[PDB]
Amino acid sequence: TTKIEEFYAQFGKYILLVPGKFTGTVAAHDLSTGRTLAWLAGWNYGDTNPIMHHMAAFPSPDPYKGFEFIVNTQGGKNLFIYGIPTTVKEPGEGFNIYRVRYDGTKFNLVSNIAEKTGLGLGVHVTATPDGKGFAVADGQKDIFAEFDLATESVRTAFLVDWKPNNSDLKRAWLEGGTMTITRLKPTLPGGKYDYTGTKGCKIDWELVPGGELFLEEGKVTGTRQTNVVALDAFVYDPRGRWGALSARLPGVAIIFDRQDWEPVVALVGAKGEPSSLPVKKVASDTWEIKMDKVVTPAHQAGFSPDGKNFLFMNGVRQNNIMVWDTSNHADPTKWTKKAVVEDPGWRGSYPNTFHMVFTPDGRKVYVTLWWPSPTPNGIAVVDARNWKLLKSVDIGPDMHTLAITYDGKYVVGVFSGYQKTASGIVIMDTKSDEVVGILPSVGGHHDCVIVPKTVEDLRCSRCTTT
Amino acid sequence: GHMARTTKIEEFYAQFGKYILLVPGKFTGTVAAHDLSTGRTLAWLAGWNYGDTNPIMHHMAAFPSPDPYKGFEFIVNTQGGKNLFIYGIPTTVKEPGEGFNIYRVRYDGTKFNLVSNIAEKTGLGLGVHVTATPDGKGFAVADGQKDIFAEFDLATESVRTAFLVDWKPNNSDLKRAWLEGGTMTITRLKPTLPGGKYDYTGTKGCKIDWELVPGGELFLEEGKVTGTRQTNVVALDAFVYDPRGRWGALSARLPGVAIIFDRQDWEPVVALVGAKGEPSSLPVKKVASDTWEIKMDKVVTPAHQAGFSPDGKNFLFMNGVRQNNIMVWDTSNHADPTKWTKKAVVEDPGWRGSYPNTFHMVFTPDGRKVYVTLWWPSPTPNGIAVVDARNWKLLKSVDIGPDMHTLAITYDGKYVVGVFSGYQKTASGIVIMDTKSDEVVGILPSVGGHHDCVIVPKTVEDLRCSRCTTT
Ligand SMILES: N#C[Se-]
Ligand SMILES: [Cu+2]
Ligand SMILES: [Cu+2]
Ligand SMILES: [Cu+2]
Ligand SMILES: [Cu+2]
Ligand SMILES: [Cu+2]
Ligand SMILES: [Cu+2]
Ligand SMILES: [Cu+2]
Ligand code: NA
Ligand SMILES: [Se]
Repeated sequence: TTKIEEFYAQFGKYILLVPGKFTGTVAAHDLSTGRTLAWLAGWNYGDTNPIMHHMAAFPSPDPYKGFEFIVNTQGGKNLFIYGIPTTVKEPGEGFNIYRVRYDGTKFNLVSNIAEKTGLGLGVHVTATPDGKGFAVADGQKDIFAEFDLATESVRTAFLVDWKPNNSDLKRAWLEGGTMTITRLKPTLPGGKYDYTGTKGCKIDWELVPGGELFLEEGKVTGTRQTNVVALDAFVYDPRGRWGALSARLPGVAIIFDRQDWEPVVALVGAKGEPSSLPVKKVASDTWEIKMDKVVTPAHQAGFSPDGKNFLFMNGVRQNNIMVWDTSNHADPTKWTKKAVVEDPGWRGSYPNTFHMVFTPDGRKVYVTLWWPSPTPNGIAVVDARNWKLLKSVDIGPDMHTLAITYDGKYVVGVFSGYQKTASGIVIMDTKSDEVVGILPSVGGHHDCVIVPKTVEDLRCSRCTTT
Repeated sequence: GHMARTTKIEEFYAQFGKYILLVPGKFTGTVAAHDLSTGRTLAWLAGWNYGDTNPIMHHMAAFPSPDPYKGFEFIVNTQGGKNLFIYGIPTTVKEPGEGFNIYRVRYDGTKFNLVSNIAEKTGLGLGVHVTATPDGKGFAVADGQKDIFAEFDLATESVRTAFLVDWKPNNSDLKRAWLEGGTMTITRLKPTLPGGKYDYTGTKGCKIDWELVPGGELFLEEGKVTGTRQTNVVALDAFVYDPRGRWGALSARLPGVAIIFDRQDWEPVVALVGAKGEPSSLPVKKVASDTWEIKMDKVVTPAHQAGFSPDGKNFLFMNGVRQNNIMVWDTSNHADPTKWTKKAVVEDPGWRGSYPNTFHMVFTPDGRKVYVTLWWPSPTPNGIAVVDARNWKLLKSVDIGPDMHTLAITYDGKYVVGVFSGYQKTASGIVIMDTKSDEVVGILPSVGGHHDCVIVPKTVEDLRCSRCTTT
């Protein structure tokens, strides 16, 4: 009695790319036909702990004929944080960064940029606005780098360290401290860094949502637990020049000048705190930020497509969407707080607002509402002119990332079952803000992207927000 | 006017009723259950998370559950060793994991739980077809590198019987080792290790270093498959069950024979010979208390997929490559399989080349139609043949996509659900066909290399058209 053709025909020709987290795979699906075009399983290549984590794809003149993307993995004890009763004793080290190319037929594993450069980074991957480079951060090592895609080389890498005012773990961020940013230099032959695999870790796994409390309460193992800032992502100003490096635990977004590779200002997420803190150069490769206190952690961070707003989602101790007027492209030290999105139903850690996507016209922003089991996770729909919550919709357990078709007609999200229960791809019509359907997905995905065609598409892909 | 309005998927899924589709992923290393009523994947498990470093998740069968949404159980097995190297994935792994695990998995209404590894306990590492017994209380696994099969008790996870099958070729030259006939020996095995354990863990016992891939039976003849006992292979595939009980048929790809076993005294009783123009059957000769022989003057063609119809009165065996057809026997004589005779053969002019191979199947519960996949190597689209299972006449053939494997059917008979698998590298999907109109109603995405799929049954009557009666 009913065929699926009319459901798929509504979407136009877009390709959804997903990593699978504990499944270990990456896959591209054709939204016009329902077919999985291609997939790749990391363990087939001898990666024994292929926790396929974050990714971003580059503009392709015709994604159907071919496209390329970066996907990274985590490793070590990250295998142990989702309650899977595995007896594995010595997990694969992980922290790979894979370049993958779809050739119209299959995926090709082109290179391991982590092996090539020495930097093993496991958290967010983002494409630069020109589609010619990409960044990866890691929140266990607190390093990030920007890479040149053509030469697979490091343009810059930085370490970020916390020196707490109070050495007591419970009080290590609340009572403030000094954040030190160091521009790194390779230490090994051939210009290679020494951070492959688990090397450089301050803590033995990435913090989960609300994890900051777990860290403070001594539930996370590691050799440098009070020196962690939990770098998350380096998201890009669509107008060029600037990138914002999110630091979860101090709740700061450090803005970098990508032309001379120095930090220029620190935005402070918490409501009631100043717009920003100055960055002080104290040696030729070293800068500091002094914080008397840290009111709350923050996590999701991103620019609107026009680059004139920057968002940072405060979580745990405060719970809201902080908005800065970044319309002055010349000078980020003048970026200032302009609005905060709040709701009576949003307090403390959950929901955690931890991924977003804007409409291409910048009218609305869709934001994930994450909770631990068993509260239903969903999508919040925010008016992004007036900065007000419009609507919330329940989807399924453990909601992760949101992408948008480049015509702005459909949001496409993924939920991931905490790596063990229900999972799926969800598609929401941006006119009605109603779910039109869910497709099956064998994935624990913490990411998803729609393969972009132009640099303009990146403005609402994995470049400007995570 | 092509984009006049939004469409919701609800009506599409509502038509299927409450059925749960399970799939293994071959090179993806996963198993997953999908709720056809909502589109949601209820749960999945990735073998590598548990320390299985070569989880080639190959075949599975599920047991009847009074409410699959609240819980069910299934068996899925794996291959291992150099099987990782045979689908053109350019991995540089040097020493792949041993594999050949047989995992018992239970869905608890929320997640899958790995309950046990039957292969570790019994010492039988077997990596080809898994089939549920008709009572839903046991299962069989066969392996086509080691040429062994066993039936297991589910409750005790113990081995009820295991047999080796070996080939002694009349002509010792690989190229003619089957064509010119030979003797097949069937041996009832006895465990050799303490704890009543067999000595066939991992790759141990393999005659060839990797499986004969779909369509690839004759690669061994051509010198393309390495191994220590190359010309002694029969490539056992499946033990499929008579739904009337007592009998099971053991398929042996390279001799193109199905050996009928009596499950009540564990002895083979007759060998059905697949090839068109050859006799319906050959006798089995007992030559020692634990040993039987079948003698063949020639082997005309290999064969692969096999099954009984739901009523048990027809048995099908698919000849492939040197002939592509569906061979059908009249099995209506439940008392004596030595009287089972060929009664029809489905052929088609479009099937005269090397490919397509008539491949996996599923019958309608009422027995009136059987659906049979049509396999080809890249790049020809694979499809589904709709066969009239009363007159034994091809009715229709529909193109689906690359590397089509198994078919399942909702148990009210209304939809066939199949999987295609991209040769572990290109397009993959779940395909759903309406059995009233025999049209494809849609494809859903699938991250899978699946060579199997089942819909979780509620009763032993449902097993008559699940992974029990046919592959
Ligand atoms: N039997 C198989 Se693919
Ligand atoms: Cu993040
Ligand atoms: Cu996420
Ligand atoms: Cu994540
Ligand atoms: Cu139109
Ligand atoms: Cu088979
Ligand atoms: Cu198959
Ligand atoms: Cu197979
Ligand atoms: Na190491
Ligand atoms: Se995430």
